[PDB]
Amino acid sequence: MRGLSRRVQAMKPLVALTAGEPDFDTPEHVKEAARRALAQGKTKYAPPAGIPELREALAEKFRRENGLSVTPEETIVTVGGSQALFNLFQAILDPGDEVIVLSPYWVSYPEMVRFAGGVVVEVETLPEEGFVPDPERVRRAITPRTKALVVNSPNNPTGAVYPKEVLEALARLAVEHDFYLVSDEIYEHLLYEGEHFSPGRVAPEHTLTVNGAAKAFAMTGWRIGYACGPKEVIKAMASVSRQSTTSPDTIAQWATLEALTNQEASRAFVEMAREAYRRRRDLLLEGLTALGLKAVRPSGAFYVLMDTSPIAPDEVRAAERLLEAGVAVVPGTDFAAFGHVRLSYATSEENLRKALERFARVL
Amino acid sequence: MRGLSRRVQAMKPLVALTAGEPDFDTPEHVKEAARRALAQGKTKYAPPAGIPELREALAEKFRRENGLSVTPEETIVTVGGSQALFNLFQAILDPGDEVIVLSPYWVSYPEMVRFAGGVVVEVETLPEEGFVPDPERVRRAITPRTKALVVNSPNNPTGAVYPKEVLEALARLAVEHDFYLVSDEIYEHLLYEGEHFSPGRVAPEHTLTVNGAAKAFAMTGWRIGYACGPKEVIKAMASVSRQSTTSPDTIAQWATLEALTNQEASRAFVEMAREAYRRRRDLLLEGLTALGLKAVRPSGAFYVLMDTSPIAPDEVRAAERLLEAGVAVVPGTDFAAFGHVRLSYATSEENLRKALERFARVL
Ligand SMILES: *Cc1c(COP(=O)(O)O)cnc(C)c1O
Ligand SMILES: *Cc1c(COP(=O)(O)O)cnc(C)c1O
Repeated sequence: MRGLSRRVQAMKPLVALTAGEPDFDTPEHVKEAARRALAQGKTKYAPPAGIPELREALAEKFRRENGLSVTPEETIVTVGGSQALFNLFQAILDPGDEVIVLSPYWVSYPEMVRFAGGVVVEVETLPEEGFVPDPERVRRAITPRTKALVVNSPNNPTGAVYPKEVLEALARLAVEHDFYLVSDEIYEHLLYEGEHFSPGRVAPEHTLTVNGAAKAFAMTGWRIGYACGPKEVIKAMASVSRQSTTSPDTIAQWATLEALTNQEASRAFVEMAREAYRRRRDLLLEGLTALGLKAVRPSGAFYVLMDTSPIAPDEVRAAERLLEAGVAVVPGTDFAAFGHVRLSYATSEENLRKALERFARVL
Repeated sequence: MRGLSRRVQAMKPLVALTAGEPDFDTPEHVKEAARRALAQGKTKYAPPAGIPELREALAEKFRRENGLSVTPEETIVTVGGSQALFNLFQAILDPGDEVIVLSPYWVSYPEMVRFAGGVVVEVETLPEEGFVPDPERVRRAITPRTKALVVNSPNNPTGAVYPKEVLEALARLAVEHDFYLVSDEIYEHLLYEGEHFSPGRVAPEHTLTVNGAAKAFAMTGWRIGYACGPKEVIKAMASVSRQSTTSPDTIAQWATLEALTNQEASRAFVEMAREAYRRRRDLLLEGLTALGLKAVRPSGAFYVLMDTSPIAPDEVRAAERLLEAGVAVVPGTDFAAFGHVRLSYATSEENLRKALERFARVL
């Protein structure tokens, strides 16, 4: 023994509506590609930035679906979208550098930022404003130390989808003040209304687009993510991978290739899931409204932030009360969504009905 | 844009005998377990420290095969042995802390150490001493800033196997001076003569044992590693995983479980590979001797460090000459094995014969 490092010591330590992954299993066409890979002996080390075939397909995906002008060399395959974010912050942050985070935010953002020595500068997003950021508020938080701004749309945990105008405004601030715009787009296919716009169309040399197969193809356990952006940053990210994970699982990389190239089979899965989620969202929202429980209507992902005022004075107490009632929910504390609890509708309509029933018994 | 971080900027940028992975494909019993996992829908997120079933099997493995007294909670599954090492250094090193590394060393050790802010203190290992460390030399490099000492046996790239007495001496220094002993044991099953001793038997609260399925079961592309040691360090390591990779591939975790529980099928693979490697080693060594090329006889792994004095004045030039001759070798520069080139015998005997033929044409 000797002692743990400071960075590690500074880290923050029934019907369930807490899921952060699809209830659907990964589509058969992807499972098949994995089986073929095993049979073909695709079990050796892959390059740090990923199997070239995948990087090629990734360039086509970002260009075709997102309108991004990228080359295969400006693409990288990682161990989940989480490692894409982690490697990114390790590659661009020096201790002291600031990163603007829009609250409510995904729990992991501030963790990853601080682990690299960065300073988290939180900019609040309001319920009454539909949880869409106000570029003016963001403009006020910019300082000479600002290294990056994190944008996540469709958003976790709000479910909000930022309109193109806002995304363009934020991209302009990055160019204007010379910093990186980190765009987390993993929920792009879980969109019920509106359109998914990619900021990188506007500021390609400032934007690092993070995505992955996780939520879109029900591949959370496969651990395959991807990102694109300025070649020098992508290269730096591959360097961090070389010294940590070496490269993602080779079998999972070949399976993901199938998910991207077999557009027909994947499209069918995406449409099926989206329609299923939409039904669940509507069902949930109607029930909450009927009970007089406030919640901003989500347009993407499979989350809903519910105001817990009528349940208890704070999210923690509210989460406990609902637990007593037989409903597991995620308190919004760690998301900086105080007075709110996060509901996930990636479960059966039956479970959603049972939860609503319980909610009523609590009121 | 804005700029890359200092830590990333400070990173160091035909018959082939350069392989760092087995030429054998992963055994069918492991492939089967993976297929069953897919069929059973084991595709969701796993806990950060790994699937509990695997951690249980890991405790049995370290205890049964290595004589280590560990509990499942003092076990962790990572994305390759490389991430085990990476997370470890991120969890115990503060900028300035020193880490003793025995040269020749595996290229990645100093990279990972510096990335965490540590200082690499290199202690030389001599050819004439069979590349086995001298505890006295190691004792001289210890300072009040020493945080850890890295030991790798069987060794990459030397192939040396350290005798129990030496391992015990090094473990004693760690207790005596109060620092961590990092023992990289991934090549334990690729042993031709002698016995594999685990330092952790002597100093359990000072030793972090790193291992993995990579070289032993020809699973380099599956990316599954594991380690055991002091509960607080293991816990810290799981925390780094939570904020980076989340958890290793779920399918690969279930496949690895089979490799550890089906001792019969795995033992058979290990014995087959070991016998194949032994033959190749002997063949290679005889040929080198016949040509008058010096090389310390390896007892483990599948590497051989060859003295390039008769080929050229330095490894780089020697590597180039051999390349012209149609033989790809790894120059020992990055291993701190100057005047030497690293040969890998994880190929067919035919390719080894062809390489020897070429070597002759060069002399
Ligand atoms: C799922 C998710 C990610 C990345 O997930 P991986 O499972 O690691 O691919 C990143 N951000 C948010 C908001 C997510 O929901
Ligand atoms: C293979 C190896 C490792 C770890 O490899 P993984 O493929 O990441 O499990 C660590 N040290 C040495 C010397 C190795 O040869």
